[PDB]
Amino acid sequence: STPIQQLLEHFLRQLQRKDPHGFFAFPVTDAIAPGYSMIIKHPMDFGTMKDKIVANEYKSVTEFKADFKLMCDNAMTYNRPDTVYYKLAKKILHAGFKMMSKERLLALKRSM
Amino acid sequence: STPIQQLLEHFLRQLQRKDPHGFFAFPVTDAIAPGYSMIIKHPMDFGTMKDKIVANEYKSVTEFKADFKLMCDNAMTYNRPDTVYYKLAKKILHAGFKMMSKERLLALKRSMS
Ligand SMILES: CCOC(=O)Nc1cc(-c2ccc(C)c(NS(C)(=O)=O)c2)nn2c(C)nnc12
Repeated sequence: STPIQQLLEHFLRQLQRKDPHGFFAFPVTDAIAPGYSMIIKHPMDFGTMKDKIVANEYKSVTEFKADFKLMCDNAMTYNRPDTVYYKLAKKILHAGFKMMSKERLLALKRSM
Repeated sequence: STPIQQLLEHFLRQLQRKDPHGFFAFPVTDAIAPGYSMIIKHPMDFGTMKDKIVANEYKSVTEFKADFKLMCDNAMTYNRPDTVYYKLAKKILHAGFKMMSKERLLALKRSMS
């Protein structure tokens, strides 16, 4: 790996740790979630994010964060507020954005 | 746990792969190298650097690079130029400052958005 791949893999691992049951690990299928592919036109999941890291497709932590935000947003859009998926998405969106906050990235940038 | 620790571990693994015989793995003893402590007053080795990462004692990649350079510099100071230890220290020093150069660090710094 390159260093940037290492940093992204670290963040991804930290995020995945917040999803022990692997809800966000792979794309949501219509067989599990009726209408999903019509409601969510921009699907995303941690597997796809890993693959983009491996294929070296991310230029920046901002790009990585945007895919994470999309993933959580999709879950909060498709699922009703009282569901496990909505509540978990909400919790991890906020936690992940704190973990990768502008301030934390600035201190990391300083430490080089 | 933590981004800096992961990055330093990455650099450290890549450097240690260039020392297959493990000459730099642990502190050099006077038993191994006579008179070593009489000459080298600020010893360093990969083991100590690893412990420092794990204990999160490195606050910058600069602190890290300086320890690495000290390690190599010690080997070139104690051993003569036609020895395996001097030659390897020179080789790995060059390798490390290529890997952890300002150019390469700027590219990473930029990737932190
Ligand atoms: C006049 C003879 O001079 C020397 O023997 N010099 C040096 C010797 C070795 C060395 C040998 C054997 C072994 C097994 C190891 N590995 S270790 C320290 O973990 O036990 C290291 N490292 N070294 C380093 C660095 N810098 N100088 C030397």
